Amino acid sequence: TLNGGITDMLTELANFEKNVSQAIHKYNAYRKAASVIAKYPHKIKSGAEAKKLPGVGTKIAEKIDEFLATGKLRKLEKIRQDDTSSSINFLTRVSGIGPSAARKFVDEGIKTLEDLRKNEDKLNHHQRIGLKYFGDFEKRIPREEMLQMQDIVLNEVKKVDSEYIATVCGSFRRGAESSGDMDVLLTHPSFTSESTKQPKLLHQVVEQLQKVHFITDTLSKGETKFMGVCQLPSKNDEKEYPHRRIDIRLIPKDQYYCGVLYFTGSDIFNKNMRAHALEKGFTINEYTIRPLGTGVAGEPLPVDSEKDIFDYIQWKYREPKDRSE
DNA sequence: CCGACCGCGCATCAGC
DNA sequence: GCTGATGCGC
DNA sequence: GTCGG
Ligand SMILES: Nc1nc2c(ncn2[C@H]2C[C@H](O)[C@@H](COP(=O)(O)OP(=O)(O)OP(=O)(O)O)O2)c(=S)[nH]1
Ligand SMILES: [Ca+2]
Ligand SMILES: [Ca+2]
Ligand SMILES: [Cl-]
Ligand code: NA
Ligand code: NA
Repeated sequence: TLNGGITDMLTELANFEKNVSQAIHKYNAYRKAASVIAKYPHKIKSGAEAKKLPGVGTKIAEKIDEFLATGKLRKLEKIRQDDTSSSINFLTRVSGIGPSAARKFVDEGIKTLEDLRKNEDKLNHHQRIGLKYFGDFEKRIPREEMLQMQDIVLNEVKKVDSEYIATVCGSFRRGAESSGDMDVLLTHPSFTSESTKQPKLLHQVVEQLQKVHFITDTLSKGETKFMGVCQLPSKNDEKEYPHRRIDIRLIPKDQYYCGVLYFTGSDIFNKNMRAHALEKGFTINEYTIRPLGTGVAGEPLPVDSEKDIFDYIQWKYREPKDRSE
Protein backbone atom coordinates (compact mmCIF):
# COMPACT_ATOMS: atom_id res chain seq x y z
CA THR A 1 0.00 0.00 0.00
CA LEU A 2 2.96 2.33 -0.61
CA ASN A 3 1.00 4.76 -2.79
CA GLY A 4 -2.42 3.58 -1.68
CA GLY A 5 -3.67 7.15 -1.76
CA ILE A 6 -2.87 7.28 -5.46
CA THR A 7 -4.05 3.88 -6.66
CA ASP A 8 -7.33 4.43 -4.81
CA MET A 9 -7.73 7.78 -6.57
CA LEU A 10 -6.98 6.24 -9.95
CA THR A 11 -9.30 3.30 -9.24
CA GLU A 12 -12.22 5.55 -8.37
CA LEU A 13 -11.53 7.47 -11.57
CA ALA A 14 -11.35 4.15 -13.44
CA ASN A 15 -14.77 3.12 -12.10
CA PHE A 16 -16.27 6.50 -13.10
CA GLU A 17 -15.09 6.12 -16.70
CA LYS A 18 -16.27 2.51 -16.80
CA ASN A 19 -19.68 3.10 -15.21
CA VAL A 20 -20.91 6.65 -15.87
CA SER A 21 -18.87 7.70 -18.93
CA GLN A 22 -19.00 4.26 -20.63
CA ALA A 23 -15.41 4.91 -21.71
CA ILE A 24 -13.84 1.46 -21.46
CA HIS A 25 -10.38 2.44 -22.65
CA LYS A 26 -10.10 5.25 -20.12
CA TYR A 27 -11.08 2.66 -17.53
CA ASN A 28 -8.27 0.42 -18.78
CA ALA A 29 -5.86 3.34 -19.02
CA TYR A 30 -6.68 4.31 -15.42
CA ARG A 31 -6.41 0.74 -14.22
CA LYS A 32 -3.05 0.05 -15.90
CA ALA A 33 -1.57 3.18 -14.32
CA ALA A 34 -2.96 2.20 -10.91
CA SER A 35 -1.42 -1.22 -11.42
CA VAL A 36 2.00 0.05 -12.33
CA ILE A 37 2.06 2.55 -9.45
CA ALA A 38 1.01 -0.21 -7.06
CA LYS A 39 4.01 -2.30 -8.15
CA TYR A 40 6.32 0.71 -7.68
CA PRO A 41 8.53 0.14 -4.59
CA HIS A 42 9.02 3.78 -3.50
CA LYS A 43 6.80 6.46 -2.01
CA ILE A 44 6.05 8.70 -4.99
CA LYS A 45 6.99 12.29 -4.17
CA SER A 46 6.24 13.86 -7.59
CA GLY A 47 3.86 13.66 -10.48
CA ALA A 48 6.93 13.68 -12.70
CA GLU A 49 8.37 10.71 -10.81
CA ALA A 50 5.19 8.87 -11.84
CA LYS A 51 5.22 9.92 -15.51
CA LYS A 52 8.40 7.83 -15.77
CA LEU A 53 6.33 4.71 -15.34
CA PRO A 54 4.59 3.34 -18.44
CA GLY A 55 0.89 4.15 -18.35
CA VAL A 56 1.35 7.37 -16.39
CA GLY A 57 1.08 10.29 -18.77
CA THR A 58 0.49 14.02 -18.42
CA LYS A 59 -3.12 14.02 -17.25
CA ILE A 60 -2.47 11.43 -14.56
CA ALA A 61 0.75 13.26 -13.71
CA GLU A 62 -1.12 16.48 -13.02
CA LYS A 63 -3.71 14.62 -10.93
CA ILE A 64 -1.01 12.98 -8.85
CA ASP A 65 0.42 16.47 -8.33
CA GLU A 66 -2.94 17.86 -7.15
CA PHE A 67 -3.46 14.88 -4.86
CA LEU A 68 -0.01 14.93 -3.26
CA ALA A 69 -0.47 18.57 -2.24
CA THR A 70 -4.09 18.73 -1.17
CA GLY A 71 -4.81 15.09 -0.31
CA LYS A 72 -7.75 15.38 -2.70
CA LEU A 73 -8.83 15.48 -6.33
CA ARG A 74 -11.32 18.22 -7.19
CA LYS A 75 -12.55 16.20 -10.17
CA LEU A 76 -13.30 13.32 -7.79
CA GLU A 77 -14.85 15.66 -5.19
CA LYS A 78 -17.36 16.97 -7.75
CA ILE A 79 -17.90 13.49 -9.20
CA ARG A 80 -18.83 12.43 -5.67
CA GLN A 81 -21.30 15.31 -5.27
CA ASP A 82 -23.17 14.59 -8.50
CA ASP A 83 -26.33 12.75 -7.49
CA THR A 84 -26.81 11.10 -10.90
CA SER A 85 -23.38 9.62 -11.55
CA SER A 86 -23.15 8.60 -7.90
CA SER A 87 -26.36 6.59 -8.32
CA ILE A 88 -25.23 4.98 -11.60
CA ASN A 89 -21.96 3.95 -9.96
CA PHE A 90 -23.92 2.47 -7.08
CA LEU A 91 -26.22 0.43 -9.30
CA THR A 92 -23.29 -1.20 -11.13
CA ARG A 93 -22.17 -2.73 -7.84
CA VAL A 94 -25.17 -5.08 -8.17
CA SER A 95 -24.05 -8.14 -10.10
CA GLY A 96 -25.75 -8.05 -13.49
CA ILE A 97 -26.23 -4.27 -13.54
CA GLY A 98 -23.58 -2.84 -15.84
CA PRO A 99 -23.22 0.72 -17.15
CA SER A 100 -26.17 0.67 -19.61
CA ALA A 101 -28.64 -0.94 -17.21
CA ALA A 102 -27.50 1.30 -14.36
CA ARG A 103 -28.22 4.40 -16.43
CA LYS A 104 -31.52 2.97 -17.71
CA PHE A 105 -32.77 2.49 -14.15
CA VAL A 106 -31.77 5.97 -12.95
CA ASP A 107 -33.73 7.34 -15.93
CA GLU A 108 -36.74 5.50 -14.47
CA GLY A 109 -36.23 6.99 -11.01
CA ILE A 110 -34.81 3.72 -9.64
CA LYS A 111 -31.59 4.86 -7.97
CA THR A 112 -31.20 3.48 -4.43
CA LEU A 113 -31.24 0.14 -2.66
CA GLU A 114 -34.85 0.60 -1.52
CA ASP A 115 -35.87 1.29 -5.14
CA LEU A 116 -34.30 -1.89 -6.55
CA ARG A 117 -36.10 -3.98 -3.93
CA LYS A 118 -39.42 -2.32 -4.87
CA ASN A 119 -39.08 -2.94 -8.61
CA GLU A 120 -37.56 -6.42 -8.76
CA ASP A 121 -40.07 -7.13 -11.54
CA LYS A 122 -38.03 -4.80 -13.73
CA LEU A 123 -34.92 -6.99 -13.06
CA ASN A 124 -33.76 -10.03 -14.98
CA HIS A 125 -32.59 -13.24 -13.31
CA HIS A 126 -28.87 -12.43 -12.92
CA GLN A 127 -29.79 -9.00 -11.56
CA ARG A 128 -32.28 -10.53 -9.07
CA ILE A 129 -29.62 -12.83 -7.60
CA GLY A 130 -27.20 -9.89 -7.62
CA LEU A 131 -29.71 -7.91 -5.55
CA LYS A 132 -30.54 -10.83 -3.25
CA TYR A 133 -26.90 -11.26 -2.17
CA PHE A 134 -25.70 -7.67 -2.62
CA GLY A 135 -24.19 -7.48 0.85
CA ASP A 136 -22.70 -10.96 0.77
CA PHE A 137 -20.94 -10.29 -2.52
CA GLU A 138 -19.24 -7.16 -1.19
CA LYS A 139 -17.57 -9.32 1.44
CA ARG A 140 -14.20 -10.94 0.74
CA ILE A 141 -13.51 -14.61 1.43
CA PRO A 142 -10.73 -15.56 3.88
CA ARG A 143 -8.18 -18.08 2.62
CA GLU A 144 -9.24 -20.42 5.46
CA GLU A 145 -12.79 -20.51 4.04
CA MET A 146 -11.43 -20.76 0.48
CA LEU A 147 -9.56 -23.87 1.64
CA GLN A 148 -12.77 -25.37 3.02
CA MET A 149 -14.60 -24.62 -0.21
CA GLN A 150 -11.79 -26.25 -2.23
CA ASP A 151 -12.18 -29.49 -0.29
CA ILE A 152 -15.92 -29.61 -0.89
CA VAL A 153 -15.70 -28.96 -4.63
CA LEU A 154 -12.84 -31.40 -5.19
CA ASN A 155 -14.39 -34.17 -3.08
CA GLU A 156 -17.68 -33.72 -4.92
CA VAL A 157 -16.04 -33.67 -8.35
CA LYS A 158 -14.33 -36.92 -7.39
CA LYS A 159 -17.67 -38.54 -6.42
CA VAL A 160 -19.16 -37.74 -9.84
CA ASP A 161 -16.16 -39.20 -11.71
CA SER A 162 -12.66 -39.74 -10.34
CA GLU A 163 -11.12 -38.67 -13.63
CA TYR A 164 -12.22 -35.07 -13.31
CA ILE A 165 -9.46 -32.74 -12.22
CA ALA A 166 -10.54 -29.53 -10.50
CA THR A 167 -8.00 -26.78 -9.95
CA VAL A 168 -8.81 -23.67 -7.90
CA CYS A 169 -7.48 -20.55 -9.57
CA GLY A 170 -8.06 -16.79 -9.33
CA SER A 171 -6.37 -14.88 -6.55
CA PHE A 172 -6.40 -18.13 -4.52
CA ARG A 173 -3.81 -19.83 -6.74
CA ARG A 174 -1.73 -16.63 -6.58
CA GLY A 175 -1.68 -17.07 -2.79
CA ALA A 176 -4.09 -14.35 -1.71
CA GLU A 177 -4.91 -14.35 1.96
CA SER A 178 -8.40 -13.25 0.91
CA SER A 179 -10.43 -13.63 -2.30
CA GLY A 180 -13.17 -11.76 -4.12
CA ASP A 181 -14.76 -15.08 -5.17
CA MET A 182 -13.84 -18.66 -6.14
CA ASP A 183 -12.77 -19.91 -9.58
CA VAL A 184 -12.60 -23.60 -10.52
CA LEU A 185 -10.89 -24.95 -13.61
CA LEU A 186 -12.22 -28.35 -14.62
CA THR A 187 -10.83 -31.00 -16.98
CA HIS A 188 -12.14 -34.44 -17.95
CA PRO A 189 -10.36 -36.85 -20.34
CA SER A 190 -13.50 -37.12 -22.51
CA PHE A 191 -13.37 -33.42 -23.45
CA THR A 192 -10.37 -32.40 -25.56
CA SER A 193 -9.81 -30.18 -28.59
CA GLU A 194 -10.40 -33.27 -30.78
CA SER A 195 -13.79 -34.44 -29.52
CA THR A 196 -16.23 -34.39 -26.60
CA LYS A 197 -16.58 -38.09 -25.83
CA GLN A 198 -19.30 -37.39 -23.18
CA PRO A 199 -22.04 -34.74 -22.90
CA LYS A 200 -23.34 -32.97 -19.73
CA LEU A 201 -19.77 -32.99 -18.38
CA LEU A 202 -20.10 -29.59 -16.73
CA HIS A 203 -23.78 -30.22 -15.94
CA GLN A 204 -22.99 -33.35 -13.91
CA VAL A 205 -20.60 -31.39 -11.66
CA VAL A 206 -22.99 -28.50 -11.10
CA GLU A 207 -25.91 -30.87 -10.41
CA GLN A 208 -23.99 -32.74 -7.70
CA LEU A 209 -22.78 -29.51 -6.10
CA GLN A 210 -26.45 -28.45 -5.95
CA LYS A 211 -27.54 -31.82 -4.48
CA VAL A 212 -25.41 -31.13 -1.36
CA HIS A 213 -26.52 -27.48 -1.06
CA PHE A 214 -23.06 -26.15 -1.81
CA ILE A 215 -24.29 -24.42 -5.02
CA THR A 216 -27.42 -22.39 -4.23
CA ASP A 217 -28.12 -20.17 -7.27
CA THR A 218 -27.28 -19.98 -10.98
CA LEU A 219 -26.47 -16.61 -12.57
CA SER A 220 -25.61 -18.18 -15.93
CA LYS A 221 -24.80 -21.66 -17.22
CA GLY A 222 -23.60 -23.33 -20.41
CA GLU A 223 -21.59 -26.31 -21.65
CA THR A 224 -18.23 -24.86 -20.50
CA LYS A 225 -18.95 -21.87 -18.21
CA PHE A 226 -20.88 -21.78 -14.94
CA MET A 227 -21.49 -18.58 -12.96
CA GLY A 228 -23.35 -18.88 -9.67
CA VAL A 229 -23.52 -18.89 -5.91
CA CYS A 230 -22.28 -21.15 -3.15
CA GLN A 231 -22.27 -21.36 0.63
CA LEU A 232 -20.21 -23.29 3.15
CA PRO A 233 -22.22 -25.51 5.50
CA SER A 234 -22.46 -24.02 9.00
CA LYS A 235 -22.91 -25.70 12.40
CA ASN A 236 -25.75 -25.56 14.95
CA ASP A 237 -26.67 -22.03 16.14
CA GLU A 238 -23.80 -20.74 14.02
CA LYS A 239 -24.76 -17.80 11.83
CA GLU A 240 -24.74 -18.92 8.19
CA TYR A 241 -21.66 -18.07 6.13
CA PRO A 242 -22.13 -15.36 3.52
CA HIS A 243 -23.12 -16.57 0.10
CA ARG A 244 -20.24 -16.45 -2.40
CA ARG A 245 -19.73 -16.02 -6.11
CA ILE A 246 -18.49 -19.18 -7.77
CA ASP A 247 -17.26 -19.61 -11.35
CA ILE A 248 -16.45 -22.94 -12.99
CA ARG A 249 -14.74 -23.32 -16.39
CA LEU A 250 -14.68 -26.66 -18.22
CA ILE A 251 -11.54 -26.45 -20.37
CA PRO A 252 -10.39 -29.10 -22.90
CA LYS A 253 -7.83 -31.21 -21.07
CA ASP A 254 -5.08 -30.84 -23.64
CA GLN A 255 -5.41 -27.06 -23.29
CA TYR A 256 -5.03 -27.11 -19.50
CA TYR A 257 -1.90 -24.94 -19.32
CA CYS A 258 -3.35 -22.09 -21.35
CA GLY A 259 -6.55 -22.26 -19.35
CA VAL A 260 -4.85 -22.34 -15.98
CA LEU A 261 -2.81 -19.37 -17.18
CA TYR A 262 -5.96 -17.43 -18.07
CA PHE A 263 -7.81 -18.32 -14.85
CA THR A 264 -4.94 -17.53 -12.46
CA GLY A 265 -4.72 -13.97 -13.76
CA SER A 266 -4.69 -11.35 -12.61
CA ASP A 267 -6.93 -9.69 -15.17
CA ILE A 268 -4.29 -6.98 -15.62
CA PHE A 269 -1.49 -9.55 -15.79
CA ASN A 270 -3.54 -11.32 -18.46
CA LYS A 271 -3.83 -8.03 -20.35
CA ASN A 272 -0.12 -7.15 -20.24
CA MET A 273 0.79 -10.71 -21.27
CA ARG A 274 -1.54 -10.95 -24.27
CA ALA A 275 -0.60 -7.39 -25.30
CA HIS A 276 3.08 -8.37 -25.14
CA ALA A 277 2.27 -11.57 -27.03
CA LEU A 278 1.00 -9.41 -29.91
CA GLU A 279 4.23 -7.36 -29.91
CA LYS A 280 6.11 -10.65 -30.27
CA GLY A 281 3.84 -11.80 -33.09
CA PHE A 282 1.52 -14.13 -31.16
CA THR A 283 -2.01 -14.18 -29.76
CA ILE A 284 -2.95 -15.92 -26.50
CA ASN A 285 -6.41 -16.89 -25.33
CA GLU A 286 -7.54 -19.37 -22.68
CA TYR A 287 -7.15 -22.26 -25.15
CA THR A 288 -4.00 -21.79 -27.19
CA ILE A 289 -1.10 -19.64 -28.18
CA ARG A 290 -0.96 -19.11 -31.94
CA PRO A 291 1.51 -17.33 -34.24
CA LEU A 292 0.67 -14.43 -36.51
CA GLY A 293 1.91 -15.26 -39.98
CA THR A 294 -1.15 -10.53 -42.02
CA GLY A 295 -2.32 -10.78 -38.43
CA VAL A 296 -4.47 -13.89 -38.79
CA ALA A 297 -4.05 -16.65 -36.24
CA GLY A 298 -1.89 -19.51 -37.40
CA GLU A 299 -2.10 -22.98 -35.83
CA PRO A 300 -1.81 -23.70 -32.09
CA LEU A 301 1.81 -24.04 -31.04
CA PRO A 302 2.63 -26.99 -28.74
CA VAL A 303 2.38 -26.37 -25.01
CA ASP A 304 3.46 -28.65 -22.15
CA SER A 305 3.65 -26.18 -19.27
CA GLU A 306 2.83 -22.65 -18.27
CA LYS A 307 6.50 -21.75 -18.76
CA ASP A 308 6.28 -22.83 -22.42
CA ILE A 309 3.80 -19.97 -22.92
CA PHE A 310 6.21 -17.57 -21.22
CA ASP A 311 9.12 -18.78 -23.40
CA TYR A 312 7.31 -18.19 -26.72
CA ILE A 313 6.79 -14.48 -26.01
CA GLN A 314 10.27 -14.36 -24.42
CA TRP A 315 9.29 -13.59 -20.82
CA LYS A 316 11.04 -15.18 -17.87
CA TYR A 317 8.64 -17.36 -15.92
CA ARG A 318 6.77 -15.72 -13.08
CA GLU A 319 5.23 -17.72 -10.27
CA PRO A 320 1.46 -17.33 -9.71
CA LYS A 321 2.18 -15.32 -6.54
CA ASP A 322 4.00 -12.75 -8.74
CA ARG A 323 1.23 -12.35 -11.34
CA SER A 324 -0.96 -10.27 -8.98
CA GLU A 325 -0.70 -7.10 -11.05
C1' DC B 1 0.51 13.61 -33.80
C1' DC B 2 -3.95 10.56 -32.90
C1' DG B 3 -5.92 5.97 -34.27
C1' DA B 4 -5.34 1.43 -31.41
C1' DC B 5 -6.07 0.10 -26.98
C1' DC B 6 -6.71 -8.90 -24.64
C1' DG B 7 -9.82 -12.43 -25.46
C1' DC B 8 -13.94 -14.87 -24.93
C1' DG B 9 -18.60 -17.49 -22.46
C1' DC B 10 -23.60 -16.71 -21.66
C1' DA B 11 -27.94 -13.94 -21.78
C1' DT B 12 -30.88 -10.93 -24.30
C1' DC B 13 -32.90 -8.81 -28.18
C1' DA B 14 -33.81 -7.20 -33.03
C1' DG B 15 -34.11 -8.73 -37.39
C1' DC B 16 -34.95 -12.13 -40.51
C1' DG C 1 -35.33 -21.02 -34.97
C1' DC C 2 -30.91 -18.92 -36.29
C1' DT C 3 -27.47 -14.81 -36.49
C1' DG C 4 -25.36 -10.85 -35.29
C1' DA C 5 -24.86 -7.15 -31.98
C1' DT C 6 -24.99 -5.61 -27.53
C1' DG C 7 -24.52 -6.19 -22.40
C1' DC C 8 -22.39 -8.48 -18.81
C1' DG C 9 -19.09 -10.81 -16.70
C1' DC C 10 -14.49 -13.70 -16.19
C1' DG D 1 -5.74 8.53 -21.17
C1' DT D 2 -1.41 6.84 -22.83
C1' DC D 3 1.77 6.06 -26.42
C1' DG D 4 4.22 4.18 -30.40
C1' DG D 5 4.77 3.81 -35.16
N1 LIG E 1 -8.04 -11.87 -20.04
C1 LIG E 1 -8.77 -11.52 -18.98
N2 LIG E 1 -8.85 -12.41 -17.99
C2 LIG E 1 -9.63 -11.98 -17.00
C3 LIG E 1 -10.29 -10.77 -16.91
N3 LIG E 1 -10.95 -10.73 -15.70
C4 LIG E 1 -10.69 -11.88 -15.08
N4 LIG E 1 -9.91 -12.65 -15.86
C5 LIG E 1 -9.37 -13.98 -15.49
C6 LIG E 1 -8.08 -13.88 -14.65
C7 LIG E 1 -8.63 -13.81 -13.29
O1 LIG E 1 -7.67 -14.17 -12.27
C8 LIG E 1 -9.70 -14.94 -13.38
C9 LIG E 1 -10.78 -14.83 -12.26
O2 LIG E 1 -11.32 -13.54 -12.33
P1 LIG E 1 -11.70 -12.80 -10.90
O3 LIG E 1 -12.71 -11.71 -11.18
O4 LIG E 1 -12.20 -13.79 -9.86
O5 LIG E 1 -10.39 -12.08 -10.33
P2 LIG E 1 -9.34 -12.62 -9.23
O6 LIG E 1 -7.96 -12.44 -9.79
O7 LIG E 1 -9.58 -14.07 -8.84
O8 LIG E 1 -9.49 -11.60 -7.96
P3 LIG E 1 -10.53 -11.79 -6.78
O9 LIG E 1 -11.56 -12.80 -7.16
O10 LIG E 1 -9.79 -12.34 -5.61
O11 LIG E 1 -11.19 -10.46 -6.51
O12 LIG E 1 -10.31 -14.66 -14.67
C10 LIG E 1 -10.18 -9.84 -17.97
S1 LIG E 1 -10.87 -8.29 -18.05
N5 LIG E 1 -9.40 -10.32 -18.99
CA1 LIG F 1 -11.77 -14.94 -7.94
CA1 LIG G 1 -14.60 -15.06 -10.43
CL1 LIG H 1 -8.18 -21.07 -30.21
NA1 NA I 1 4.75 7.35 -18.78
NA1 NA J 1 -21.41 -4.64 -12.21
